[PDB]
Amino acid sequence: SVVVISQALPVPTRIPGVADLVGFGNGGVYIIRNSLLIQVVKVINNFGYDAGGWRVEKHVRLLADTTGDNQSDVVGFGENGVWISTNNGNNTFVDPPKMVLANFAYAAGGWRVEKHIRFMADLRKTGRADIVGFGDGGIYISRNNGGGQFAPAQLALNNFGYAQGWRLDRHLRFLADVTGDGLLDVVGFGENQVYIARNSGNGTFQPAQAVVNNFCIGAGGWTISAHPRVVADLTGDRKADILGFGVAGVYTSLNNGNGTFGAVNLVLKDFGVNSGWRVEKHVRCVSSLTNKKVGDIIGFGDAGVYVALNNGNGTFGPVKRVIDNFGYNQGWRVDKHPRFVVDLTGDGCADIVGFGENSVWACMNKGDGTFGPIMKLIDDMTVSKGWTLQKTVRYAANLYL
Ligand SMILES: [Ca+2]
Ligand SMILES: [Ca+2]
Ligand SMILES: [Cl-]
Repeated sequence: SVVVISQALPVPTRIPGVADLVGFGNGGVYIIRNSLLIQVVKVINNFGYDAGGWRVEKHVRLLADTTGDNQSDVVGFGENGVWISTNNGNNTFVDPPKMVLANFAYAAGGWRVEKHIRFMADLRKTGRADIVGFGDGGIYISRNNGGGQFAPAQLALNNFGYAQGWRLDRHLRFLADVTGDGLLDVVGFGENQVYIARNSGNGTFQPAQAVVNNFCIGAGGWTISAHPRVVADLTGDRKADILGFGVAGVYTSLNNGNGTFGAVNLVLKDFGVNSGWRVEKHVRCVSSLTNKKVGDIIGFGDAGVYVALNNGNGTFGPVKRVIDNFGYNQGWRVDKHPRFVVDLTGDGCADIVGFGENSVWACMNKGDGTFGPIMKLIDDMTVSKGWTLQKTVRYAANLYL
């Protein structure tokens, strides 16, 4: 499906695609290129816990194409500014990184991981990722003007900021195209309403408008600790819908096609609190698993991975356990073992990857939402090889096409 940026998954992956694995480890940045040779390559002696002083609680580390050549660069929101290591095209990156803007940082603009959100996104159809932050006064953007030149930060909209009452412990903020013009709009699950703000394509967003009185902490009792929510295309028209894992199960509100939204319906009595799903034990994702290229539901539960396939119209088929692994009963832990649903094979049907206690493992989609056997990738980038979730960042990312 289509480009959505969320707090949980700030580095989108392509469908179809052959995603790479990237690790910000103790010693710097390491990649596992998706290829016939599976190996770890150290590419930058920076952006690491010891190699550079990078901290999850102070800094943000992402991958984004900042030049327009469809190669992803490493972008870090560091201590005193934004630092970028560009992709050299050959599984190497520039080192040291370049400081492109003294803003959006812990000691340049007072940015705080616990109050603010920092993304990279092509907001103006230039082919290059601009810097986008949900800061104190609103949403701020720094335009990527090319050749590493980022312009001084401009206020894009005086909303969705900490000053307006937006809180990471209560609310959710996304970027997603809800209108179909290819521009990423803001979607914010506020106190009482889901709000959208249309991207005008010029570095600003239009005034926020409420679309749904549900999916929020004050409207339906949706909490961060218990009820995950996503935005995703559930019908194939490339416009994002709203999906939440609530108490009884999965609730949706479908986009009418113009950024207006339908009623909230319970579409599947599974994957919710009443079926025993718990944010601290389980992982719940929406990704395309089939040739319909719509959002299907994937849950890493107790006994393994469970999937319900979208019929193509936002209704769902039966829940099936597709692999007896990657689950809580197999020792997988949200606090220790990152798990992703991403295309690793290029067929457009997302696959599973997880960074286990000892090894990285994958399980490949057969093409129809059913899965093959578990496969070992490599014995690195794991707990026992010195990667603790709290001192490292790991992503699936398309470094190259
Ligand atoms: Ca749009
Ligand atoms: Ca695949
Ligand atoms: Cl710095």
